[PDB]
Amino acid sequence: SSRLGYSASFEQFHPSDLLRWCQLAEQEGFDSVLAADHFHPWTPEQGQSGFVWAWLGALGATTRLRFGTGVTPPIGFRYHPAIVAQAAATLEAMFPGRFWLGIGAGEALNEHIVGRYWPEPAERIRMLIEAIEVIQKLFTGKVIRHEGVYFKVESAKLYTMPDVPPPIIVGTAGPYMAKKTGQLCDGLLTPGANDEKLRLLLSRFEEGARAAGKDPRRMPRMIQVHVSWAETDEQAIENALREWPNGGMAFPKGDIRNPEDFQAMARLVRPEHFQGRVLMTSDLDRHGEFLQHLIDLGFTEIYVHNVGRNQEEFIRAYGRAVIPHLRWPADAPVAQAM
Amino acid sequence: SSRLGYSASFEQFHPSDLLRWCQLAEQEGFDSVLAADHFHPWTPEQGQSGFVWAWLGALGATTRLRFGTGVTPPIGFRYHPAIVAQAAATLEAMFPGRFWLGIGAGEALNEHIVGRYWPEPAERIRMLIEAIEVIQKLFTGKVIRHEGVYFKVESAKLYTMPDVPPPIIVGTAGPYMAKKTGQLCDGLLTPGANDEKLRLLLSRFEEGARAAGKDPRRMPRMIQVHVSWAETDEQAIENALREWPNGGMAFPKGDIRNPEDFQAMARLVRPEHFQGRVLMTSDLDRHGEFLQHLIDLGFTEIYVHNVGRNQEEFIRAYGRAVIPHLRWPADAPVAQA
Amino acid sequence: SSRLGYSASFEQFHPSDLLRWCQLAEQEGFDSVLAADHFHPWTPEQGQSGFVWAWLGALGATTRLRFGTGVTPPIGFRYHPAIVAQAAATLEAMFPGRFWLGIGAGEALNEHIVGRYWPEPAERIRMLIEAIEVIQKLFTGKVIRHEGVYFKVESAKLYTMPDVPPPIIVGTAGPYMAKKTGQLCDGLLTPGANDEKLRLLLSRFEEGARAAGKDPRRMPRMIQVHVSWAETDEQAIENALREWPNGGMAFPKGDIRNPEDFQAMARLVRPEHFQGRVLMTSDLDRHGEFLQHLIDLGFTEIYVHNVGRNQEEFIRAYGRAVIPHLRWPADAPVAQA
Amino acid sequence: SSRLGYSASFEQFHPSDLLRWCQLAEQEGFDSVLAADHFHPWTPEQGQSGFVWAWLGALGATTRLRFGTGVTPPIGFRYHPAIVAQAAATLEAMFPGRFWLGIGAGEALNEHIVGRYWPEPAERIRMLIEAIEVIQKLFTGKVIRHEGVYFKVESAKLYTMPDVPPPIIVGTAGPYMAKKTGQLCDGLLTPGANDEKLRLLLSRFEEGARAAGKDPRRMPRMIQVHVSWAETDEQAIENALREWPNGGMAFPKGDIRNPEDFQAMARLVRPEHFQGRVLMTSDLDRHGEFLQHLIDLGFTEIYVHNVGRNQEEFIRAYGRAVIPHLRWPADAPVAQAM
Amino acid sequence: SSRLGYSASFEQFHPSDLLRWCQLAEQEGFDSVLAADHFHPWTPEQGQSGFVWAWLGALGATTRLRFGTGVTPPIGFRYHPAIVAQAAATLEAMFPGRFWLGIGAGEALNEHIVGRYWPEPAERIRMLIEAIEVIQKLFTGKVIRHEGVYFKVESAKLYTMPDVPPPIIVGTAGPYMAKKTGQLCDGLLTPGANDEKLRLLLSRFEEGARAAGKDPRRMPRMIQVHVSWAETDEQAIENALREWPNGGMAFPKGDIRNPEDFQAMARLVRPEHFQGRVLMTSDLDRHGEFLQHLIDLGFTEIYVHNVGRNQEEFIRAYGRAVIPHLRWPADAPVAQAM
Amino acid sequence: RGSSRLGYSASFEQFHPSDLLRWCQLAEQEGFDSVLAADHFHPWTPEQGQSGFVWAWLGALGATTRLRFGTGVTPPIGFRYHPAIVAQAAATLEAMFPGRFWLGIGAGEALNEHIVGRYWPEPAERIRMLIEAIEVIQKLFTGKVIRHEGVYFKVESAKLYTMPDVPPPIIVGTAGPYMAKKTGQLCDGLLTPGANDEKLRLLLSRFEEGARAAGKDPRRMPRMIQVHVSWAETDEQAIENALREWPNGGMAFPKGDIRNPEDFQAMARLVRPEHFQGRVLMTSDLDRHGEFLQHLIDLGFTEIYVHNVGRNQEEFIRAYGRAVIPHLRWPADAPVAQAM
Ligand SMILES: O=P(O)(O)OC[C@H]1O[C@@H](O)[C@H](O)[C@@H](O)[C@@H]1O
Repeated sequence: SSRLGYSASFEQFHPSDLLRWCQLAEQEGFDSVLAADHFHPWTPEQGQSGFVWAWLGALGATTRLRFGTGVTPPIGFRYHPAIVAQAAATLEAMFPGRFWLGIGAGEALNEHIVGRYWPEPAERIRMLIEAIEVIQKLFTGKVIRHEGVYFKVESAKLYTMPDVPPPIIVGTAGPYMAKKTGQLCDGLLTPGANDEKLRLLLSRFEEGARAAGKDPRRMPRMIQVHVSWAETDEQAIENALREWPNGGMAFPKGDIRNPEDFQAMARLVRPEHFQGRVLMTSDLDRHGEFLQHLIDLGFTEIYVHNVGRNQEEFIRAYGRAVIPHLRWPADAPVAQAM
Repeated sequence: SSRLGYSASFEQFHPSDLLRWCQLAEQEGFDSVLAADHFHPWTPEQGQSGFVWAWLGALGATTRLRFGTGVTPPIGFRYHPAIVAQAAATLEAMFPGRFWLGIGAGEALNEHIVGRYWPEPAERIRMLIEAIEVIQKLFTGKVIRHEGVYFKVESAKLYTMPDVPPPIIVGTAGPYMAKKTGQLCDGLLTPGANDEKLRLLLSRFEEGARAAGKDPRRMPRMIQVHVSWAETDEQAIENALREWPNGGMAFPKGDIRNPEDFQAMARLVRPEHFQGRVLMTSDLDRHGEFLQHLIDLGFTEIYVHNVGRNQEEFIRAYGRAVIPHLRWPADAPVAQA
Repeated sequence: SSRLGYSASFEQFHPSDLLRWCQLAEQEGFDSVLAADHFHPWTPEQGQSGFVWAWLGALGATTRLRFGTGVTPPIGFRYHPAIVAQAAATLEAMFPGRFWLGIGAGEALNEHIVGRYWPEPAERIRMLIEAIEVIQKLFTGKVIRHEGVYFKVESAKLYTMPDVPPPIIVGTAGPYMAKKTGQLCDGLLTPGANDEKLRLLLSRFEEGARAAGKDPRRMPRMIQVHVSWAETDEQAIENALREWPNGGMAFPKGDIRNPEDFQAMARLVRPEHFQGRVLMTSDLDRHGEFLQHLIDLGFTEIYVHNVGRNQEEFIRAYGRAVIPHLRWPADAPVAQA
Repeated sequence: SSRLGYSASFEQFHPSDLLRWCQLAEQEGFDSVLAADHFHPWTPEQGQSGFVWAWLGALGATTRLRFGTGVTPPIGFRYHPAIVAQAAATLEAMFPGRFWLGIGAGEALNEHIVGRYWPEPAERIRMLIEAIEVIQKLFTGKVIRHEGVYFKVESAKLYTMPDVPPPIIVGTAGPYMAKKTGQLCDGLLTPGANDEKLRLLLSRFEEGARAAGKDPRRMPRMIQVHVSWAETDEQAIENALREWPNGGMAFPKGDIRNPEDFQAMARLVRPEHFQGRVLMTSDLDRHGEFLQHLIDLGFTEIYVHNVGRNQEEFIRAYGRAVIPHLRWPADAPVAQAM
Repeated sequence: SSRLGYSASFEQFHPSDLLRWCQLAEQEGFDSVLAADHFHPWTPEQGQSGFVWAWLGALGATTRLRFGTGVTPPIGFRYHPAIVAQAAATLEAMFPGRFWLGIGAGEALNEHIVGRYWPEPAERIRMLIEAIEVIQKLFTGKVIRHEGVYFKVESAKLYTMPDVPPPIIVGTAGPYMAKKTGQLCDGLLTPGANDEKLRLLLSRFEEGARAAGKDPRRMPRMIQVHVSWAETDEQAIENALREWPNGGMAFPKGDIRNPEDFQAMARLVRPEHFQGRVLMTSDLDRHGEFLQHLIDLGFTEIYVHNVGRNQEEFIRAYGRAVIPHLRWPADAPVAQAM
Repeated sequence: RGSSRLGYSASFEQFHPSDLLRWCQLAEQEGFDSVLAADHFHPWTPEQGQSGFVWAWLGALGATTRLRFGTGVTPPIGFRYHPAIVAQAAATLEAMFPGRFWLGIGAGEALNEHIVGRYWPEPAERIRMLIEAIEVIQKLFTGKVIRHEGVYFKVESAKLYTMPDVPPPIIVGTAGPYMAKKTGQLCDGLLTPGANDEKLRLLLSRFEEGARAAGKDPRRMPRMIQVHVSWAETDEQAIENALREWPNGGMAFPKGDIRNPEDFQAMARLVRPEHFQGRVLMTSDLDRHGEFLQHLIDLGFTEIYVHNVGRNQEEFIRAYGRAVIPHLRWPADAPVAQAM
């Protein structure tokens, strides 16, 4: 009954290291992995961005963990929705019961490389909704055709399909899209934020599901949190500043194109700016209470990203002192196929 | 030192089965895998098309085999060249010395799903050449920008990079592109064909490499062949007809959009149409001689696709009776960093 | 009252020869001509493709035959619908009561030359339906404007107009478009196919007409058939293989771009593949029964394409032994204003 | 040896009437026909615009006259250059030695119907030059490919071909294009204008041919003139005003879209505006002198458009009183295939 | 209470001269200015085309006159509608109660320079209607987004705004657009035309306003007239021919691209062609009666363009002999913010 | 030693155009000789709260003062403004106010250009657009009928009939070394923002090199700098004014991709006084203002445009007029942005 999610930070860590650490996380009581889908890190100092789809095959073949993208933008910049659909179907077919397809509206940091018009957030939401339609049609396993405002799909069929499709999870912090997620998709993924914002997103998601005749109590509500654990408070604070200054950027970041841009913006970030966004302490009891609070709000899964380079030590510390003491409701839905 | 390539047919086989069979192939003396990059099978009866990039991670993590795409079209339909570059760099970074990036001009069967203008072959070659430029720029590990006829890349850098890039291998049967492959890339992959055509492609590749100041003797020349082994000749023939009628289609196939189109065309295919394209026999000595002949022509790697559903039996038969008796030149270059 | 249509194969025959043969066909009891609108032949061995619109003027001025395009794609590749409308209006104005405008969704073989995105069949049907709208608006003889998904027409008027427009005939083998043809157009043209498929197309056409308040009994139902007559059965078979291998290609052909593509595919075609698609016999009684059967199914016009180069001999043989013995219903509607 | 060209005005006359009149013109000593390629007449009162390509087949099959388009715009509005090439090849294949392909930059009056950007004249000239390239490639009878600024041609071949291609004649009044015509094409077609302008165009054409190593003395120099003959001078003048007011519009007309536009502009036209553009007289001796002058300038063919509805009477009058008295140089090149 | 509008002809006059003449016009009893928004003059002989938006700032800062564009095409060739909105808001904010935004469907003469597809009039009307929507949204002073057939506006707000927006006046001679003007906008501007045409436009405008629940009696109905005053009738006639031949072109002019085109067309214009379009006389009593007649038809403002170069003399003559004797209804609505 | 002078920077982001007009008139009385006017559609932040249409305002400035003035800067690269229209506007202003207008142009910011809903290129690509726009403007400035077809712009037969005898100078506003060089090569003068000595020297050097390689004499070409200051009655008020009014001054990072005032507003919450060093001088001490400006002259800038960030514009103008402008020492020969 004990469990917790590990957040695999492709922005920071070589994929070989992430693979080994996920294997260790499994040994230490973590039950699932959230894997970023980036082309670029936020900053050069972070220094990585593996191709997540290849890595997920390695994870799948060497562990029994559940895993998902957190998140892929299937809106036709880096990735056409038909390709995301095929990738998701292949992973679930190879590792049945284990994959969840996390999708979102994307950031310029990754999508700008293809040199196309970058729509405002509200327009990208419309793109995401159409992409969901494409993915769901392909997941039926029939020959489908699609023509909408944003995507054209000629006769296409997924021949390699699991018995049951992986759930589609939307990663968003927008009330509007949270409602739509409940209506159109299988579950919600959101970032750490204050109680008021989390409650609003949960409520919107529930309302959307209910208006579509669905039972939201059986739908995953997932949160991705950023923490900094280290041997001292001082090191935890320093790790957050050095490794994750984007965590202290409480402003919309979806239009910023270059790691060098975030790098220059990072020079403004101070410890104060991380409050409510990154917990920075050596006290593992406080980590436990922070996570428990989120369960109590109604989150059914938590994916934890430790911002420090001390991943192995973090994993062992959480395995020993945090995960065993988390109290999950017994019936709580988890992101996996019916 | 004994070795052979296994061709993993995503058109036909569930990725889980391919994974298990590659693991077995490794045990049985195969040293490398060629993996098709399809969205659709040629026919419904073939019945599969896994996303190769995810599968390759599984292969990498559970074997020590070399492996490559055979081939990916990085020309902006299913895949933007920058993404292919990133995928290749990630695989090589995770499995250093093991990945080779096979690329080609693509087929409508897979690319048509995105609903865009499909250029004639010669134009797609020009697209492929520009894509090679994009991939090579990204492989430098610097922040690069690119603006050409076909692709626009804004400031982009591969942060996750091996110390040394994987080789770029072009899959082609065109004399022109074979020459360009020698000039611009690291090695050649071509399908089975008669001696005259293979010699021409090898010669063009060599000429291209030499004119660019490279030594072609150190560059891989790879061939992908289709065979049908079974317990009897009769079963081998039947397997080819049922599973791989596209093997008997000696005509350009790059414009045909649907599995149902090939399926209807398959009704015309007869055993005669496979001669020189698919060896169909139970006689493993004849398999051995066929493969040895290709080595003798100057191919440094062979990837074998058995068309039958009897993959496990084929792998064990080749491991016992074929692979140990193949004679490779000792210095032969292999597709690796 | 005795009659039959002659199919003028622009893919195979020099326009001067077609002109002379149509003149002969008229003398021999044929009453109408169906003229292909191609840019390319299916194969180099066929070896021709005259511009049909110019030829039709010559036909019109030297015979009293009815004639139509079988068929023109007015969907904006080779031809903008406004130009097809003008051409049709001019022909009917010059030869009143004689022209019928046959249109269809087109094939890549002809349309690919302009280098544009080639939509799937269902999308091309939507283009065809919009083109019909454009043609019909122009046929009103008023100044019209049009803005739809596929076509934009600025203020345009046909000043040169017959008193009554030529009928619009759709050439299709699709149930959906057959229904739409009944709804939106004046008549149906379909290729030879088995009885079940022909009955379905007729039924769909009738349903479409009835739902639009039209009487389908007064609307032409036309079929184009391919035959091979020669002095012996053996020559008839050889003629079909050599001249019309596309007749033995029972698969969708609308995406294939080049004569050389069909030429390579032709190497697979055998006599068996022509059954139900091309009647191959020297026995003129069997030709008669085959055609009579189609009349009995409810076709009101038949256009016969003899695949052999023996056009003159075919015309004389049909004139002597086939046409006089065909029994047409007395009331049967014919494609004319 | 006696001859003259008849100009078939599709803007004014039903194609059936034009066919009969061309047959008569042949009987009366005319040897060739120039056929306008319009979609619209200049004015509603003109009232026609047959599809020339169909009509030319009828002309070809019922006469022995030479004939040409005067002119077709093969620049991708109404007509793609590959289709013009095929049409020209078919006509010449059916009627060898008789067809000449007249081409030009086109007018909005006809091209605007397809609803596309209408370039300035100089840009349309660049389009015409590229179209010439396409037509010439196709006329080789090989499989050709083309990719330029304006046209894309995928693997294309003319299987139906004459032994020798029809000549390409450019219709232009521009000095620059006249030079290019000499360089790239087989002959020049120009409208009636004052002596100075005609001499300049001839000179430019000659220079272009010479710089390309060609002999301009063997290349056709063709002029299309508008006349008004009738039983009295007064009727001839009235006929010009009523039927051909565009003849009195000495200004660029290539951008004007609608017959109704020209119709409204026609209300301003007066007899004076036709001087040098339309000869208006009943005196057939003066018709003779006018035409002879153009021969003397160096034109090797003249195509005469009588603006009046009295086509039959005009044809018979010219046949009796004008054509027999015209003196052509014995060697003069005529627009027809080598 | 006495008043009249002065029409500032940017096609003809250097902006510095227009500025001085407007200052004089104010002294002489004119109360408002209509300023053309051109890039090109109709003819080279006219010889000018200042950027009106810059000039209007000079006018605003050195007079107390009302003023408006007559008219700007906000349909995305020279000008994006968002920019017109901003310009209008700035002028009204700087000169409250004084600016009116006159808009129209534009002419190729000015818009063709940007090298884009030029739609037929009816299509340009649809563009104008969408532009009106954009301008009105921006005039609310909120952050707005817009996506229609012709224009895309991302999050945009006018921070510099008057308390009350300037009125939107449509310049048109089309019955359809006149009705739409009443429905969607604040007032009508039309050119001089015969009584029947003016009555139809007024009636259409009124009907449109009434069907939208508005009171047309409180909405401006403005007319722009062209006159030629000079010391003699003969000079007045000559001035019209030389300076304003476009005034004698009673035909659609919206597709003609170049000053040189109009210049060549001008050679056809004769005095007769100006009847109802340009009053040509030295008799100032007849000027008075002509203007009074238009008031009597129901026009609430008249903008007078003297076609001659004798602007100063015209202004003084009108100030002395015409303006004091015009009788305006006391109630009459004038183009200015509520 | 030249006559006394200084440029006033008119901040359309912050101030109602009517206020700017009155303040420029006062600035003229107080010894300022030229105006730099921002060409924005949006302010950086809602708190700044304005964005008048500069082109209309410039007519009012021209007609009510004798000051020189320029756009600082207009992006003539076809988002808000087609280059042909900028050319016409510039020609009209110079024709109306000969000897007084300078056309300042640049690569633009998303903040203003994004409203038209188009692809926003990276800086280097926008530079290529700017270079083509310069070509278009210069062709139009010849006064002939011109045609243009390039990668970014198509101009059909177009002519400026309303033209000064001599065209206004084209000044490029840039902080990029590459474009600074191009400015020297292709244009008449350079405008750059306040920055450290190293960056300013690089831009000046690039500009000079570009001019020299094109056969021009850079000693006769304007080198202009726009600086942001905060003067107030106390240091404390000067600091507060900078934080409240001009937090973008403390954003030492590329800002050209950020679309919304609300985006900058949220980013502003991170800005602290430290972040303004070298970017905004914050002091009540007018002697220190004097030394700061003099230093820039000494580096080789021939014109300085001063933006006081505070709402105390009138007081700033009077203080500078009394205590700063009279004591600035300009080289006697120094070239100023104006037509030949
Ligand atoms: O809350 P923010 O700053 O928008 O971050 C959203 C998420 O963005 C994703 O790209 C990252 O992988 C996550 O680590 C991060 O939490």
